[PDB]
Amino acid sequence: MKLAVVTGQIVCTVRHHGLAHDKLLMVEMIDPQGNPDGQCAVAIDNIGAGTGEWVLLVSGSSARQAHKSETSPVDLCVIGIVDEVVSGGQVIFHKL
Amino acid sequence: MKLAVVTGQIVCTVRHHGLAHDKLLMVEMIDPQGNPDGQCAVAIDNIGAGTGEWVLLVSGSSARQAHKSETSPVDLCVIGIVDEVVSGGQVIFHKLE
Amino acid sequence: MKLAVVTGQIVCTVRHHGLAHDKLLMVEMIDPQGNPDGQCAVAIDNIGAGTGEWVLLVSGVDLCVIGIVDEVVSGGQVIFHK
Amino acid sequence: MKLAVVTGQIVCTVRHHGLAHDKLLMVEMIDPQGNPDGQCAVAIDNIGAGTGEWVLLVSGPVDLCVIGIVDEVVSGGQVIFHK
Amino acid sequence: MKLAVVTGQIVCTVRHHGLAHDKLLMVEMIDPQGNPDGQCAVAIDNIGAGTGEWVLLVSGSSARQAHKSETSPVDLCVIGIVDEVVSGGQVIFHKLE
Amino acid sequence: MKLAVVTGQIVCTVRHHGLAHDKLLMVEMIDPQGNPDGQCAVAIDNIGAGTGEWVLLVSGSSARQAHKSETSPVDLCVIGIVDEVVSGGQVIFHKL
Ligand SMILES: [Cl-]
Repeated sequence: MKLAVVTGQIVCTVRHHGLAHDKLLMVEMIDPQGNPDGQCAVAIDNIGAGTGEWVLLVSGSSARQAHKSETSPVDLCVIGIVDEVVSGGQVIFHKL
Repeated sequence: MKLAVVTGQIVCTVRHHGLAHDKLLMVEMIDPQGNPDGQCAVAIDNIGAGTGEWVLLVSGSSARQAHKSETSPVDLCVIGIVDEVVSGGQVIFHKLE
Repeated sequence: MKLAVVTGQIVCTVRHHGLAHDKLLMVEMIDPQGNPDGQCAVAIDNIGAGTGEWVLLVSGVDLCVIGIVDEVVSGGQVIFHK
Repeated sequence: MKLAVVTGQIVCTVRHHGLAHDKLLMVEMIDPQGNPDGQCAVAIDNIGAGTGEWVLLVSGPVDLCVIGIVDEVVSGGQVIFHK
Repeated sequence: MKLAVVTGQIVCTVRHHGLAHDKLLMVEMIDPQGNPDGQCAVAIDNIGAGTGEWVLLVSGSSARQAHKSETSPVDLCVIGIVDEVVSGGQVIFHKLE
Repeated sequence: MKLAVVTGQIVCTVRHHGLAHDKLLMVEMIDPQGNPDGQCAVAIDNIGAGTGEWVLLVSGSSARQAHKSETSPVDLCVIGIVDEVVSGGQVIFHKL
């Protein structure tokens, strides 16, 4: 499980039917401190995260489960939006 | 998933039955700034992507599910053709140039 | 498995229902000598570890707390105690 | 999946009976530009590829398995391999 | 599998139920020449290894199977205590040395 | 799947009961191509390979299957002994 920032959005009209009508968001991995890994990816989204918001990503077979079921053709899925990250009385990230 | 550009194709007349008669695309990955990275591979495709087009790729067991089932001998599968990619408040790719 | 110190907490009220009734921790890994080793990470936590506590982590999403560490002894010497 | 050239054969008469009726190949991976890329490997083969032939390899009974023999490869407009 | 030296131990009174009451050893891996390499870890143990002793370690899903089943939350498990290691026609470790 | 050379033997009297009475061999992975390298490991063996002989190793869940079943507590198993390796028709390794 990893933290990531939603950097944007991808649009595929012709797509695999098992993606339903869920958003495909451009996500860029970060350290929990907030350090871009350069690592880019596209994550399916059914929670409803917007760009700039920090998200919690699950990959692999859990990414399938998290999206819907084992049938899902996904290897990367957003399972949470971050409200804040604290570090002993200090809020290093907060959602606005 | 990952973004790649269909750079070409592979033709295997003699092939594993679980590949069906689906297409075998040469794909090169794409980076945040919208550019072809170093990384390359071959991905199966029944959606019908063509060379030059950008595609969304799934890998590992998910690719097997995507293509057919765990019977499928694939580690990479195309799950969509990309119409446009908007990142950082800027359109970094669009079909219609 | 790996040792780590809980450096903080990640809050997610809006969350996947499968992840429900779990805590999300910010953790920093501990090197062979009992020192925090820079590389920070995110771990799932259903035991209930607070910041400052040491935790045992299994790698298999990925990081999960599988215990809170009362003490650690190395080559004869205690390198950590609650 | 990955492209590779069959560089040779590994012979094992004494073998696990589950592995029976398969061929063991020595393969070298092929980079984006159609050149052998140094990193050699071992692949299982139940199709039947000889040395010199190019093969398609899936990564996933152990790791590398030949899932086809390559008749030709075209990249950015240009044919980089033909049988 | 891998050879390691039990260098110490970890005590977790509050712990996941699927760890049972098994021991939690600090293990450092060993290299071909018979020496403690850099790599270290914590491994579960119901065989009963003691500090100083060399042990055979299994990792990943195999470790879960080794310890109990896929219910076990472990990525490392001891599967034996090493009496001796003979390599290159030379005894490179023995209990009684 | 990887090539390896059996460099020696390990002896564990007190051992996991799911190892039966099978040999535990010191194995050193073979570089590309012809000689060994740093990578060391211990592989379970039920084929019966001796020291110096080149072996075919399977790891992970297949290593479990190859040894006996999913029950097996092994992450590395020898599934073949090499008779020979031929490059471009040039026997680079042959068994004595
Ligand atoms: Cl392997």
